[PDB]
Amino acid sequence: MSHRKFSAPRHGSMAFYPKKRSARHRGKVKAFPKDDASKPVHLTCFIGYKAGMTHIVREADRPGSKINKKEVVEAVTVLETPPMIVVGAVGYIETPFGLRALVNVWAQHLSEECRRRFYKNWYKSKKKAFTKASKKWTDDLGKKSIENDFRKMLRYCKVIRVIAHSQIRLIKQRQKKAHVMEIQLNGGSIEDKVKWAREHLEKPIQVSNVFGQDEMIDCVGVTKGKGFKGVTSRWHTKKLPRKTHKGLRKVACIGAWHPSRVSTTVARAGQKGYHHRTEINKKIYRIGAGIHTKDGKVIKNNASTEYDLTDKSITPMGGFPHYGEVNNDFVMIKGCCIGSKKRIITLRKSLLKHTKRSALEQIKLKFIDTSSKMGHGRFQTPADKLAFMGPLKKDRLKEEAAATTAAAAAATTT
RNA sequence: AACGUACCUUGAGCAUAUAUGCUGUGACCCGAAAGAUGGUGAACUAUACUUGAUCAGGUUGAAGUCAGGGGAAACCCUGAUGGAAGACCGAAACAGUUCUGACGUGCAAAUCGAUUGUCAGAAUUGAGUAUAGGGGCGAAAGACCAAUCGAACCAUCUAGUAGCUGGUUCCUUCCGAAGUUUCCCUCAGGAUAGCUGGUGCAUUUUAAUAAAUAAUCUUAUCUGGUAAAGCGAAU
RNA sequence: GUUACGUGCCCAAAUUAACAACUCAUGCAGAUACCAUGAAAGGCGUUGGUUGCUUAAAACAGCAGGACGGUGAUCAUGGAAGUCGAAAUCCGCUAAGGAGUGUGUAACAACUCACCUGCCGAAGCAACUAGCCCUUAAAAUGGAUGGCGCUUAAGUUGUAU
RNA sequence: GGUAUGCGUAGAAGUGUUUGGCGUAAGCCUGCAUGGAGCUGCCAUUGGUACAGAUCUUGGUGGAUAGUAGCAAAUAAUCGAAUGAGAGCCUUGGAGGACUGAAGUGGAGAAGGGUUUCGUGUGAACAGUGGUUGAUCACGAGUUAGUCGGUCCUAAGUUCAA
RNA sequence: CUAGUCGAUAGAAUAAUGUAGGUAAGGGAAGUCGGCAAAUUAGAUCCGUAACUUCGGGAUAAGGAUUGGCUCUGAAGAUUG
RNA sequence: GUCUAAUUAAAACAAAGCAUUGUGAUGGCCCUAGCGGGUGUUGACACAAUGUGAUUUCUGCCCAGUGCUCUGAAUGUCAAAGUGAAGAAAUUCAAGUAAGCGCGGGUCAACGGCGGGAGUAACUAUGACUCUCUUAAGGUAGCCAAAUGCCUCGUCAUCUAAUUAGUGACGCGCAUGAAUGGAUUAACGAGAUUCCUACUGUCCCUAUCUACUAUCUAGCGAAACCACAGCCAAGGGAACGG
RNA sequence: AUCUCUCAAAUAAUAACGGAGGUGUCCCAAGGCCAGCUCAGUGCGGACAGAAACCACACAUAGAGCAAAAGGGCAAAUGCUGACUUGAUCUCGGUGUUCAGUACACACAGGGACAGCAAAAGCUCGGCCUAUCGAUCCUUUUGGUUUAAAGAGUUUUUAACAAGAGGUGUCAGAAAAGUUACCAUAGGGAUAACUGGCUUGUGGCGGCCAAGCGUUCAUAGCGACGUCGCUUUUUGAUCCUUCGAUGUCGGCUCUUCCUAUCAUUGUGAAGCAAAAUUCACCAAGCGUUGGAUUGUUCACCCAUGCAAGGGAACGUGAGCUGGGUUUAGACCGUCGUGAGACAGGUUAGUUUUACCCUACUAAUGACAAAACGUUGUUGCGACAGCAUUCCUGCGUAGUACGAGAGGAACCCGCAGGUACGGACCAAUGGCACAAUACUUGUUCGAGCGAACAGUGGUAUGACGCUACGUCCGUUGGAUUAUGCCUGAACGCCUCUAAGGUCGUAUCCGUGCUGGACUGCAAUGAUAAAUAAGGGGCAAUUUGCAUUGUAUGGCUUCUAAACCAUUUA
RNA sequence: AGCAGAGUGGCGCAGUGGAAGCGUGCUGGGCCCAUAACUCAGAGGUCCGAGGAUCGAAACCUUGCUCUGCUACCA
RNA sequence: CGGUGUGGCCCU
Repeated sequence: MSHRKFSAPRHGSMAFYPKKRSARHRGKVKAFPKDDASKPVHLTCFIGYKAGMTHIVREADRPGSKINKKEVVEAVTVLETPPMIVVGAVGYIETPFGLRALVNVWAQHLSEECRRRFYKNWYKSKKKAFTKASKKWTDDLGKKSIENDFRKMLRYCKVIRVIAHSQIRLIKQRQKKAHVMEIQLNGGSIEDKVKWAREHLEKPIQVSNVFGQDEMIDCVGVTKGKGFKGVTSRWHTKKLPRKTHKGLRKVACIGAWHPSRVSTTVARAGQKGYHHRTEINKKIYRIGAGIHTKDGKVIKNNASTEYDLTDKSITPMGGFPHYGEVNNDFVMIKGCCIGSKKRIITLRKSLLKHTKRSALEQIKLKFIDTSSKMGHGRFQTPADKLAFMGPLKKDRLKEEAAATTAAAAAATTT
C-alpha cells in the first residue's frame, strides 16, 4: 500500500536531461573517431543543411528475411550541402587538465560571405577584419611568423584540426552568413597533414572526396524546438481521471513526504525540445552533383536512377516546402535527420565496429518520388503533366492569342 | 482531699500610625455554556383568513349522446360526435436533482452556467389582518420566527462564578525550599505538619576589652534473622 | 603559576634522543566507561600456553621385501573357502603373514595393508586451553570512531616521562 | 505641606545626539540644535506610580506590492469631424457594422426611494481606467384638477362603552 | 422592422494548466465506487405493438419504412341558382 | 403533493381508506393570572384524541407485569372538620372514617411477549411419533442469507472468458412475522441494486483546434498572513529541524 | 475504613488494581477464678469386635485443643472435666499503637470503691494477644430528686447538664437515576483514537548439535526432540511530543531506495543422463503485468507469461477521488420502561488559500573579482548526470545424448519481436487555410456572397503539429562468485604463504546531454577624427611624488642535481 | 473478569442438614384366543470431582471439572 | 346407555 505496487517504466531517460535550450545553435562535433591511421587520412566531418524528405524505392540483399529479393519503399531525408572553404589550421597539445588550443593562422584571403562571423552589425561595419592579421602574408612572414608557427605545429603539436567555411551564398536562403566549423584531419605522421593543410588553404572541398556510396554517418545537430509545453506531454505522463479540478493534465506526486525536498528526476514542467541531439550511424544512400557547366545542361540522375531515366532534378515540382531550391550538390540519407526547417547540421564519421549486418549492405535504389509535398502525388514532373492533362484554360490555352499576335507580328512588319 | 481549667499566685490595657498575611463585597486583571425581571419585531418565513392576480401551445378520449349491422330476447358490434379527470411532453411562474463541473480574499455572509421535475390545482401569489420568548407556528425537520432557533432578539440584578487557562511592569546586596505523611464526594485544588525567610530576645572560662554543652568514631553493653548456610532435625 | 580527560591534525600539546610484543581484515578490520552493541559453534589464520606421547636401539613424511596357512577346521549358503556379518580361536609358519585389511568385492581367488627391516637421520605428533583478527551479521534519503585519516600505527593492551 | 535671599524671554518642560563624564546598576549631571512659558534639589508625607508580553484595547506603518494578486459572464465595436491644455471610450453629433427580439437591455404604472427629473456653469475627492457629460458637487428653476385619486361604504380583525 | 443600447479596463500576444463549445482511424466499459460528465434517439404521417393488468393501461412500447426543391392533376365551400 | 431555506428531497412526511376512543350540553377535547372565551353560524354520516396506510388478501395465541375503565359484590387500610372519654388545661386516646392503591372482574386494530430436553421407522439419515419439563400462551398463515443471518466470501444451478455481488430456491432464523401489521402487488418517479441492446476520448493514450484569461505593456491596486527567518545528510535531544 | 502472612535488603517505618487470605459475627459461658485431671497418636490387648464402639496398660514435647482467618504463645495451663459466681461494675484522669504525636475507637498500668471465686498469697476494670467498629444536629431513655421559664407563687409542660442507645459501611458523615449521532464550554497531552519513539510475548527470520527420513546412505535435499540469535512490514504493549488542531483509511498518477532473490548474466552442488528441476554462494542493472465481485492490503479466481518475489518514511487530499468510514436526514432485528446506545446492515451528505521562501523543472544576467580591458568568433573538460531491454524463430539436428521414450532452439551466426528510450513527417492515420462547393430560417427588392444565428450543421481539405506511422539506440578497462597457475614454512602434497592469470546485466570510463551561473585556451578587431584630440608603445629615455622588499651594506640567497619501472 | 448458575435413579425432574423423592421406562407374574392398554408387585443413587467445619452435608462453605448464561476489551 | 384399539405373509 506504500510502495509503488505496479513497477513500471519511468518516462524520459534522465541521461540526456537537464533538457535546456542548447548552449549552441551550431553542430558541436563533440568528438571524432579517435586517431586512426591507414584510414580516412582526409577529413572527419562536413557541414550540411536540411531541406526535406523524398521517399526512396529499393530492396535489400539479406539472408532469408521476409522481404529478401522483394522491393520496398523506405523513407529518406535530404541533408543538402554546397562545398566548403578551408582557410586555416589549428594545432593542439596535451595538458593533464585537457587538450589546450595552441596555434592557428588564417589564410590571407577570407571569403566575403565568410567575413561575417566576426562582426555582428555588418551594415554598420567599416569592414575592417581581417585587415591587420591578413597582411601577415605580405611581410617577411617566415622568419618571424609562419614557419616559426608551422614548426610549432611540427615540433609541439599532436592533434591538428582545420577550420572550414560553408559556402552559404550558393543556396538562396534568408540567413546569408557563413558557419565556421572545425574539421580534424585524420591521417598519421602529422607533417603529412601539414603538407596537406598548407596546400588545402584557399581551396574548395566537396563531398566527393569526403564521402561516397554506402557509408555510415551521424546527424549531430540541433533539434526542432517546441517551446514551453506542458507536463502531460513533456515526458508522456498519463492523464489523471475526468473529475479533476486542479487538472486533467498534470503530474501528481512529486516527492514522497520524506525527505523534505524535490529531486531533479521528478516529472516536471520543463522546456520541450530545442536541445542538442545526435543519433549515430545513419546510412548513406545517394550522393549526386547537379548544378551546371559540364558540357551543356547537366540536371540528370537526380530525379532518376537507371530504372526511370527521367531527369528533372531531386527538386519537387515547386520545390521542397519551406526549404526547397536544391541548386547545389547533396547527399541522400535515412529516416529522420534531426532538426527543423532550413537547419545547420554537422556530420562526423561513425564510431562503432560494425558486425551488425544491416550497416554494410550495398544496394542501389530504384525510384525517387519526385512529387510535391505542398499537395499529393498525382503526377511526377511538370514536364509529364501535359501527357495526362491536355488543353487547360491558362498558359496552356492563353498562348493561342500569343500565337495569333506573333502571326500579327509578321503582319506588323509586312 | 481526688481531677478538670481560656484561671489569679500584685496587676498592662487602651489611643491611633505603620507592615505582613488570613477573611468578607469589584477582592489582583480581562474571560466563560447558561438562571432572572421587564419591554420587543411576521418588512424573507412557517401559516390559515380576507380580498385581489396570473400561469402559452400541444398528444391521450371519460360519461352522456349518434345511427349503420346482427339476433328469439337480453342486446351484443365497428364507425363517429363529444373534452371530463388532483392524467402527459413542454414556456414565462416557480422550484433546486446529479455534475459532487465554473469562482470558494466570489457575482455573492448561497450566486452564475449545463442539466432535471410539476405546470389547470394540496397549484402559483401583491396588499389588508390574526398568532408572542420557555411561546408562535410546524402536509413534522426540533424546520421557521428578520444573515441568529435544542430557545432568540435588546438594557439590567451583571466588573455575576471558576479548584480552569493567558499577562501579573525598576536596579543591585543577603538568604534560599517544595514536590511527603494524615484528613476531605479529594485524586488538576485546599487546609495540615514539614523545609524556608523574617523578627528579635537569653546565655555559657561550650558571649565579648572549663568540672557545661549539643554531633561522629572509639571503649564497654544490648539489640535483629538478610546473605551465607541448612536438610545425614522439625514444617 | 598549576591539575583530575587527552597530543598526527583541524585542537592548544609528542607524529617523544619511551619502547617490548600485538593485529591483516577481499565492500563499517578496530578506536577511549553510560555509549548508541553483538551471541550459540568451528579455523593445516596466526601467536602464546598447559597435559599427553614418541624419537637418536635414528622417529615422522618419503620410496623397497613379505603378508597366509593348520583351515573350505570354523560362524556365515543372497557367500564364507580369510573376507556383508562371525560364536569364536589358538597358533603353526616366522625379523614380520592376523580364522585376516580391503573398493555397499553373493563363489575359490586376484590383491595390498597391519607388521617387521631397507631407505633418512633432527625433532615430530595427539587432543587440550585462550589474546586479538575470522565466520557469524540483513535495511530502506547518501555520510559517519566526530571529520581528515592512518597499518614495524594516529590501531585494540600493559606502561615508562 | 515645610524648605534652599532656588534658576526662568540674557530661553524654563520635553525632543533629538558621531560633544564630554560620573553608579556595581536603575538613573542624573553636561555641550550643541530645535523650541516659547513655566520648572526641579535636600526632608517630612503620600496616589489612578515605572511595561516587550496579555489570540491584550486604539491610532499610525511595514515587508508580500506599494505595484504583485487580479478588475475574464451578458456576441463587438469602428474609422473621420469636432471641441478640448490634453479623448479607445464616456462627451458629442456624420457614417453605418451587430446585439436587445414585442412572456426586450422598449413605452408608462405600483411599494420603496426623496430632489435624483431640467437648464446653466464647472477644480479637487466621487464615477474600483481616464474625463471636456454625468444618479457628485456649484448655481438656478421645476409637480396646477369638481370628472384621475385619497376622501364615503363595509371585509377578515384590531377588543377601542363600563 | 418598431423603439433603444455598445454599458461591462484598454491597444496588443499565440506558453502551460485551467475556464466553457468541439470532432478524432481501430475496438467499444476493458475504464472507475458506479455507465457519471458526455454520444446515439428526437418533429409528423403509415403501419407494426410483447409479457402483467384493478382490464382505465403498460403505449411514444419495442420493431420499421417513409420525409427536399421543382412541375401538376384529384378532393373539402359561399353568393346569385 | 410535501420538507431540512445556506451540504441531507429520499425508503422520512402526506394522504384516501380501515378498526378503535371518549360526549347527548350541568357535556368531551381546551386556551384561561383571574371574569369569560375556542370546539361551534355548531350536535354522533358532528367534535375531539389517535395507531396505521390504496386495494387485491387474511387479522394467528395470551390478562401474569405494568399501563385502563368498571352497572364493581369490599374491614384490611384511611385526612381534617365534626362527635366521645380522661384530664385543672394546652393535650392524651376512643368511636370513626369518604374518595385512592391493594382487593374482584372486563380488555391487546393498548404498550409488548409468543421455550428446550431425550427417545423413536428391516442400511444410514431422518423424526410421522412417544414421554417428560415448565409457563400469561408457546412464532400461527406466509416470507428470507431479505434493507434485517455473528458464523459469511452460506449451501445449490444460472448470468460470466473467471463474479465476496444481483437474481432464484434451501431453512433452527445470532435478533424473520399478522394493523408496534403480515405475504403478492398493475400506473409514475431529479430512488437505489446488476447483467444485455444502442453507445461514445469513460478509457488502451493522448491527438489537436476556436471563445476570454493569464501572460507582456498604459492606468489602476488591495488581502489574509509574517519570532527574526530560509542549502540537505548523520548524532544528540522534548524522540519525523530552518 | 479496616486484620494477618509475606512482599521488606536482620531497628521501626513504606509503595502499585503485587501474592495468600480474613472480618460487619459469636459466647452466661466459649466469662471470672480455685479445684482436680492431661491431649495428636501408637503399641499389646480383651464375648459379640473390622474402618467398627468400650475398657485396660505402656510410649507418649505437644505432631492437639484454645468460636472464627493467618500468626504467635500454650503441658499439674491459657486445654479436658468439675465447683462456685457475676469485674461483660460504678468512678475519676493519665498512658500505649493509628499521626499533625489530634479526635473517635482498642489495648494497657494505676488511685478510690463495690465485690466474685479460691484456705491464703493472689487473680479478676470481658473472650490468650494481632480484627470483631462512628463525630455534631436531634429523637430518646436513665439520671440530682437538679436549677431556668426574668414580677410573685403553686402545679403540668418543655428547656437544659451527666451516662449511654436510635445513624451516618462512599466508614471523620451531602438527601441523589438516566443519557445526549442536535449537545453548546473552561481547559488537559497530569489523559487515549491517528502519525513518529525506544521493547518484540506475537508473527515473517535464520543458526547450531543430529533422533531419524531419504531403497542403501544421519548431513544431496531434509532435519524432529530440545539448544540460542538479528529485523520493525503488521500485532499488541506503553503515554515520551502535538488537544490555543500534524486534514486520519483505500485505490489512481509518480519519483525513489531495499535486500532475507522470483526470474534474466557468471558459477558450484545433487539420488544433475538429457530435457526438466532443486540447493547455495555473488549479484540491484532493466523487468514483476491486462481483468470478474467487492470499498480494500491480503484473500480467491481468468489469462498472458519459454517466467509474474518481498519491502520503506502509515509513502501522497493547498494533486485528486470520497466507495466505505467517524455529525446533522431515515428505515430494521433485539436489548433499555424510555429520549436512547449497537467495535451489526442500510441509503442520502460543502472536501477549502498560494502571489510568500527555499526546495525543482526551464528564463535572462551585473558592478566587481581574477596570471586585468571593452567586445568577437572558434575551442578544451575539471566537473555532475548515464538507458536500452529481454524474448523469439530458423539453422545448430532429431544431432549430441539417452535402452528407448524423449530431447540439447547446445557455443555461434542469421532473421525477427517486446517494453521503455532519443527523435523527425516522405508517404498513411488523425485534428482543420472556419479557404471553399451543395444548405435551412430572416433581412438585404430581384442576380453574387457564406450577410448575422455568439463555429449555424454537413464534405473534402493543403502549412504545420502529432501517433496508430516512421528512422534509429554502443564500446573500452579492472577485478568479486569461481575455476585453475606455480609453490612452500608443513622433505610430501597442497588454487596462497607471499606471486603471475581466465570472469560477470554489478561497479567505475569512453560513448551520448548540461558545463568553476561569469572558470579556462589560443585567436580577431581595436575607435569619433585625421584641424584638434583619443588610445597605445612604456616593461622605458626625463624629474617630483608613493608603495613594497633586504632595514642599518648585506635577519642574502640562488629558480642549475641524487634513479631515468622500482626496494626496510 | 466478577457472576445467574446448573451437573441427582436408564431419561426427566422434586428435595432450604436426620429421609435417598416422584414419574416414565426397565423387570416378573396375573388378567389375554394371543399382542397393547389394563391389575398386582419388584428393582433402580461416589447426589460433578477434591477438600472445609461439625451431632450429621446432595443441600453449608469455598476449590477445581463439565456446561449454558451474559454484556464489556484490544500482555 | 360408562371401555374395548391390534392380529408378519403362503399353503384340495
